[PDB]
Amino acid sequence: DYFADKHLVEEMKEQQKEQETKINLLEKQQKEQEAKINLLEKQQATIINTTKKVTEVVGRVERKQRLFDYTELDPSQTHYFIINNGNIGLAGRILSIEPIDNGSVIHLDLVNLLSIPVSNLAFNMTWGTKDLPRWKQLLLNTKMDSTIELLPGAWTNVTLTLKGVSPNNLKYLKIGIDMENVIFDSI
Amino acid sequence: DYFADKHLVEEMKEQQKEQETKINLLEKQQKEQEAKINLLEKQQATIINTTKKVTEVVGRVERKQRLFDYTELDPSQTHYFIINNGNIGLAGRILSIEPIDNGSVIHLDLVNLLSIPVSNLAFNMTWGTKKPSEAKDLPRWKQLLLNTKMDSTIELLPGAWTNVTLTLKGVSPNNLKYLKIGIDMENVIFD
Amino acid sequence: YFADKHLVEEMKEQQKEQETKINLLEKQQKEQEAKINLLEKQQATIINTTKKVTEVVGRVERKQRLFDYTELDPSQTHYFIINNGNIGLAGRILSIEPIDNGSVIHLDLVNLLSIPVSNLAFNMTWGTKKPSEAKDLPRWKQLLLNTKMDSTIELLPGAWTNVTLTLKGVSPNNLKYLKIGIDMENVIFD
Repeated sequence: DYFADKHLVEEMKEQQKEQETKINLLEKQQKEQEAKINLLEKQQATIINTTKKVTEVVGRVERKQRLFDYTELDPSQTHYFIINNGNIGLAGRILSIEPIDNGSVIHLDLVNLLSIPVSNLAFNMTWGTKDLPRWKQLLLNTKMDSTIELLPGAWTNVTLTLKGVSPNNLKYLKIGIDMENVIFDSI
Repeated sequence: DYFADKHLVEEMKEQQKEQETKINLLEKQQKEQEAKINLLEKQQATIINTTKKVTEVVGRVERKQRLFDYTELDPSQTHYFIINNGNIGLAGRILSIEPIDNGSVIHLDLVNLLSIPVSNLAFNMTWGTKKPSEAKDLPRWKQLLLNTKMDSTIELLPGAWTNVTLTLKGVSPNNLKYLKIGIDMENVIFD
Repeated sequence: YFADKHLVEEMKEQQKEQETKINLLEKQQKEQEAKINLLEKQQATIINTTKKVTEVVGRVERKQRLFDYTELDPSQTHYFIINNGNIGLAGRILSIEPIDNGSVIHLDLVNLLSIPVSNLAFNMTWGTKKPSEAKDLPRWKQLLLNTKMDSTIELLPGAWTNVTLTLKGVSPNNLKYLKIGIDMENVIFD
């Protein structure tokens, strides 16, 4: 009763053997999983980096594409400017800004850069001061339809009435072209 | 005998201690791998989101670039159109769409928007039925599209509306709702 | 001579505990295997999407490049166009001549617009041929020469006008790269 049964210990040895095999398989599978995991990590880093690069490039391109959607300027510090939507090219020269009942009035000359006339252009305009959300809420906007005839190479007089802002506060202007009713001839 | 041998039991105990070591190692490794897997899953969710956004932006930007490559229109719902590739600017006005044997003929005027004459322009043209509104219908539609290159020795003087005829076989006027037209610049001459 | 009973009892207990631990570890191994499979598949998909995206972005970049400036090999080019989205110019190279410590490009420029433009400035970079290999680029760039040509040239609409570009540091036969762009600061429209 001080000592152990031989057969019981034999069974123990067999069990220890089976455990040995199991432990082996576990170690092996563990190495496999380690490899796969490392591979996954590195691939992920690569993806994140490449994505980073792509977003930067695409941001630059978007930024440059903005130039065809509209023209932004400070009418207090600009004489000549250009409006180009990829179809119609116009040049503008600001003659003067004058106060009129509640707001400002921009007198300017517009000129059709093309070889054929363009008529009945409409202008999308937003204006204000030189911030992000309220400065955007403090911007007024409108679409000016026109019957203006722009003959090729001819500086033509145009008046932009902008209510709500005095001349000395008028330091922001975003202007774009609406081509809904455009006719490529004399009106 | 009837009892277990001492030495054999010592051997077994030693192998058991060894097994204890290996087991402890396996547990530790299992835990760290668990942690790594967690991280990988979270990071993957983020990656899926971010990639979705990126694809979204790239799509728009690339679409915007297509406006200079060629001009797309429904000739049945269009009078004026513009072709501009960054070098040559042309305007066009559709006078009429006429039926021929198994096709349509478009009579139009083209005009050079620039200040110097351009000559020997070639036109890449693709035409057919209306552009399908669903993405799954795209490949079949593309396979059904008709294409050709119109070589013209037409000289376009600055500002002068000039008569041009596009013969498009394969599609009747009432089915002709897609026209894609671009400029080939290989043999273009400025003067 | 004989093994101790107590020691053996202890050994059986510990062996049983080992058995439980091993079972748990096998279970966890299965779970981890499944999760790893998921991760691998999703990541293959992602890698594909990313590959396509980079592919597209490349062509986009190399296209906005054409609005940014005009790149050419003046030894292989007669006619060319410069267009920054506002001003359109057409150029024809008449000759390239060697001068003191460089080359001179005689060319005709013509304003593609309907109004005259004046006081154009030109940003110019020039040098030896742009190499095909992409690894050679960062070194080839270092060796490029640059300058800004300020002008009082009046470009009337549709009128081919003589312009001379003096480019020091490179002989005519070695002048195979010219990058030219428009500076718009002092542009006057008369």
